[PDB]
Amino acid sequence: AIGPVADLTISNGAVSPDGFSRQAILVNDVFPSPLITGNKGDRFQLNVIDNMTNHTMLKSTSIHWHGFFQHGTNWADGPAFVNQCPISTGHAFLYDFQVPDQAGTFWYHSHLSTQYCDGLRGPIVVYDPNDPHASLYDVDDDSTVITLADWYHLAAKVGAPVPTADATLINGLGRSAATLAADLAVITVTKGKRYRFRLVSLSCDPNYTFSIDGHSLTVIEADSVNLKPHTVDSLQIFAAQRYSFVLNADQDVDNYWIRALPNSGTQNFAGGTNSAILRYGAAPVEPTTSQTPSTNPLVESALTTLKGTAAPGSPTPGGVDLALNMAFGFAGGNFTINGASFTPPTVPVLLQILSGAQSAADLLPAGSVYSLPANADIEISLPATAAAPGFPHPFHLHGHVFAVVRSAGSSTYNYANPVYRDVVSTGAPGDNVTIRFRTDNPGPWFLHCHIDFHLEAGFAVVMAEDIPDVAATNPVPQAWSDLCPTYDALSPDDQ
Ligand SMILES: *[C@@H]1O[C@H](CO)[C@@H](O[C@@H]2O[C@H](CO)[C@@H](O)[C@H](O)[C@H]2NC(C)=O)[C@H](O)[C@H]1NC(C)=O
Ligand SMILES: *[C@@H]1O[C@H](CO)[C@@H](O[C@@H]2O[C@H](CO)[C@@H](O)[C@H](O)[C@H]2NC(C)=O)[C@H](O)[C@H]1NC(C)=O
Ligand SMILES: OC[C@H]1O[C@@H](O)[C@@H](O)[C@@H](O)[C@@H]1O
Ligand SMILES: [Cu+2]
Ligand SMILES: [Cu+2]
Ligand SMILES: [Cu+2]
Repeated sequence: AIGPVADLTISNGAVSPDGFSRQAILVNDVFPSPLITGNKGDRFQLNVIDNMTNHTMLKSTSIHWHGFFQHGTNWADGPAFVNQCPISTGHAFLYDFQVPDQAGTFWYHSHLSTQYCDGLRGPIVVYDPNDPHASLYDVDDDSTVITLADWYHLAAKVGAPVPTADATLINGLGRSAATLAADLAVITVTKGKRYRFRLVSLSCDPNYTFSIDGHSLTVIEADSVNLKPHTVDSLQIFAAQRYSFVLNADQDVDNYWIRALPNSGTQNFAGGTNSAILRYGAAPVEPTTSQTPSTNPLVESALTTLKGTAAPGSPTPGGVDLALNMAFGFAGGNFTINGASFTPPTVPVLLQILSGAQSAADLLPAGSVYSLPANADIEISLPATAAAPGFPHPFHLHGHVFAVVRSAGSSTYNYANPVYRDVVSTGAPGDNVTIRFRTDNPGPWFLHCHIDFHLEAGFAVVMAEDIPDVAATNPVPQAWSDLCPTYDALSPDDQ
């Protein structure tokens, strides 16, 4: 509804998405954060005005525009102390980037510590006027965006270091155990019409098993990548993933439960928990529909891209320029990858590079940075392990889409027409989720666990892609160059 040129004013205030009042983060004076829209190829100019006054939730901020490649604008990507120093309170900062060659469903969120769980997270849609799937539906608009989120009665820094959610919010509304009368979200449809629903996980932690009673879902886009249509009766969506699906409103006029079962916390629907309403003329009451067993669940390995794009490289293990293996571990309240835990360096990784760092051994933090050759194919395997609790861990690679040559719960490799996405579950112990991508994008890019409570615990690495070309490819605006001095002048209590 706003965008692609717009102000985003960040402030604190009370919210009660589940009928419980708590302090949170507001964006343009609303919770949940508003939807931003634009079209394929557009210039986005989003002026993030930081007016937050609460240090427990951090007065500083940084926004990541999730899914966008940010080619030439690595400075605008969002990660605190990788791509910028945070915006300090009482200051504004403009993210000015372009979206060539990308269309689909995205989201924005704070990429500073675990701040996005406190409410700074909203959907984004980039419309394609020549969408390959335009003819599959009649309605695609603001009312067809569906967001899922985890919600906590105690703030990120206040509750447990890995808290259990009190509520699942669908379009920013849901019920908790003790607010079973709280307003549910209503998604309205007219019989005979076909809907492009755009489902985005704003989750800080849980994955949801998503279904709609009595309806099938035709999946046509995954993480901003066009798919071949693939009809399922349920899907597991992980933190930060998006799916577009077509729903044909061809059932009896009625109310139907929209369901989102989290993999932890309250794992049922008693009293309308973890649920929203699909309303056809139907009575303005709750659904009384029954969940039938899922007989045709989404399987990631059975998805493919619309074009049938092959994976980069030659169809064999290690058949690439550089293959890397990320071994997960956990020691001392810290997650590790190849023995190293991520602690945000004081000089942002991009700034280190611009300032003359030439290699990964130069780059801080030590052991957390990987140099990547220019214009190459890369293969990364992320084998799951019990040695890193709270699996399955979804990983996200910034500045890039990747081929999922191997998925969780699959034994097979697919080099010929694998799905392409940007957030992938690494699965349960025994899996070896494996991805490949092209180094077509000079700059430092976070690769990390998108469960945010684990990202605090350092479950992250940085891909330092084409170091020699980072400065030339990524000219930075003077406002970017003023972020660090301004942030370093702040006292800890104002951070
Ligand atoms: C700033 O935000 C924090 C974190 O949300 C608020 O923390 C609350 O602290 C009170 C009083 O100590 C507790 O009873 C609440 O349970 C906390 N809320 C949450 C969500 O954890 C704090 O109130 C905020 N500061 C101001 C001035 O509003
Ligand atoms: C997960 O997959 C990776 C990549 O195939 C495996 O790493 C390779 O292991 C073989 C045999 O030990 C070696 O030839 C290579 O050096 C490894 N490739 C690297 C490091 O890039 C890894 O062992 C697999 N893990 C599990 C648990 O199956
Ligand atoms: O920090 C949480 C605190 O919040 C207060 O409002 C009360 O609910 C206390 O029981 C609790 O200790
Ligand atoms: Cu993200
Ligand atoms: Cu994790
Ligand atoms: Cu990230």
